[PDB]
Amino acid sequence: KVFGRCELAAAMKRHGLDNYRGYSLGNWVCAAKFESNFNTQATNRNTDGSTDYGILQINSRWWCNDGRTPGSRNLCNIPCSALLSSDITASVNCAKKIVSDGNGMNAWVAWRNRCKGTDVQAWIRGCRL
Ligand SMILES: [Cl-]
Ligand SMILES: [Cl-]
Ligand code: NA
Repeated sequence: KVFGRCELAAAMKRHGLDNYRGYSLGNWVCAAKFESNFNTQATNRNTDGSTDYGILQINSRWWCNDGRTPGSRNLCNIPCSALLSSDITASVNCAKKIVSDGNGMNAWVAWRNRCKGTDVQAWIRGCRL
């Protein structure tokens, strides 16, 4: 599914991501925008051969299982394929474990280089939340 910007903010909020670990909702929407262009089916191979899946481009080296990333972990205990679903539940629950891991949202390269320190509230501006 390709979410609409406010439609994504709403699902994120309903799923408890707004100010999760101190990150306002706009930070999450901004990250999804640059990681996946709000597309739950987005997949991108990384240099190390691991792959990033879903709206929040969660990586197979540590978080989900895809059967083709040697030496990797599956810390969210789920098939990477479940991160491509129309329903973002699995991706949110997993993003919550990632962001609690110590480096906060800096775990998302796109958030650090394109959202961090920018006007992220702009991403939820105009949305009925
Ligand atoms: Cl694997
Ligand atoms: Cl933090
Ligand atoms: Na894995």
